[PDB]
Amino acid sequence: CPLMVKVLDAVRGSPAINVAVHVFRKAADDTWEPFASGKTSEPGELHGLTTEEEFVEGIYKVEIDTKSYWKALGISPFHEHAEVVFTANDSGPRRYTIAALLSPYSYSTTAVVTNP
Amino acid sequence: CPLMVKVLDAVRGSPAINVAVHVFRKAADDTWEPFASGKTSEPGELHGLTTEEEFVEGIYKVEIDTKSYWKALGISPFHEHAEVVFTANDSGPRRYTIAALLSPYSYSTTAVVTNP
Amino acid sequence: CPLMVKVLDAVRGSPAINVAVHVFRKAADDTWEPFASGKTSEPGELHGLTTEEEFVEGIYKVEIDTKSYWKALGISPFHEHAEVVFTANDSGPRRYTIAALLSPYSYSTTAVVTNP
Amino acid sequence: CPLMVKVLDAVRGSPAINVAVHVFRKAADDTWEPFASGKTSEPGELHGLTTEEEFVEGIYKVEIDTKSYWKALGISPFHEHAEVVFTANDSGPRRYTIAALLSPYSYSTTAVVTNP
Repeated sequence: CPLMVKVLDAVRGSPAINVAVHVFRKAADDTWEPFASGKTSEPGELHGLTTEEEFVEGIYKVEIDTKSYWKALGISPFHEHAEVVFTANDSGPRRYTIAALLSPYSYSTTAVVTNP
Repeated sequence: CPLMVKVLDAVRGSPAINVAVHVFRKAADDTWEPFASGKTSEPGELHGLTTEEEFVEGIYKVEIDTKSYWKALGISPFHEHAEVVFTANDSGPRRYTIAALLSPYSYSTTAVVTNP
Repeated sequence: CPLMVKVLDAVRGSPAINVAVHVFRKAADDTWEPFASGKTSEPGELHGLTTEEEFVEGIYKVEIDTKSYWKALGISPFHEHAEVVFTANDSGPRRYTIAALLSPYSYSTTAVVTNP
Repeated sequence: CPLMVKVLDAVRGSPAINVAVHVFRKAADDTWEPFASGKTSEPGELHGLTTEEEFVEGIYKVEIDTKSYWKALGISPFHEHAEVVFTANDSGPRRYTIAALLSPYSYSTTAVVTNP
């Protein structure tokens, strides 16, 4: 799986379940084109977004719908989403894990990048 | 000054100096309009972005040019920039500090929202 | 595995390998007694520290030897270690993941706690 | 003032007020001696812990009483306290700010070390 997203809730100390994730790829005309999307599972993970064939070099944006997650738990959070923007595969295929650690008024995001 | 940006470098343990920051506001046509911008100071802060009169309710995006910062230090970074997206909400008086803590392959952002 | 430790390097965007970890349990005389220890593997994880039988209720300290890790990579970091202190199992057996995200001058640590 | 402590609340997006902080210094006998302590102010800061004369090289531990803070807000926390352990090193003039960003099941700490 060349691209995986993992989301944790720092308030509950638990995986963040049912978080919507939207992935875009910058097109030739400099617009963000839809690339893939899904929702995190019970372990807070989203697998199967793409394939090694489809995940070509480019600039990608992973949008994590944090505001919807918190609202559904009764919290009015600060951020609309978390938006992770990066160049991928520009030195050959890599495996990317995009992790996010959520609080109502703060988040961190980390990339773990390995060579298959 | 209702909006301040603070940036810290987690590798050197220092304010992040000369970091470009761009602020956008979503217009009624649903595109991002340039709103304010600048470069952080020696203390890692950017003051004077806006005024109370101009900083009306709306959806804002703060774009911190992290990649250029790391490149200047010779450290290979992951992200193109850090992006902070939020709604400003009048609810009594408020001051917003958007803080960012930078590492090459990870960042955290926190909103500190206070009443003077 | 009732207790797992996971360590990531925020500078390289990689698991932190060969990080020493020492776990203590507060004894009746209020001293920290050695409980378990090990080193992280290639995926940045340390499994097999304890068993459900041995991991009784108590106050535990997980010491992560961050300074030794960074020094071996040519970085003189700020902290001696990271020290994670918590009560465990006080409402029945749980599974605990203690994660740490390392930079030379800053770290975060998160607990993910699940009910078997 | 060569040592300051700053604490932020990532759930409320605010300084963390009335947080107890204890500072210890390792003695020649290798035990932790009380050094300074206090409670954070409205701005989430604790100033006046020590002086240049007293803050000599050595190993220090800053203990932030996070559990009591969360309990006061009615939020179940994971950690007993946050612990920051470091060596102070004369290497030209220096000021140390120990920052902590708190969530119930996660915290980050950063050292910001500057020359006035």
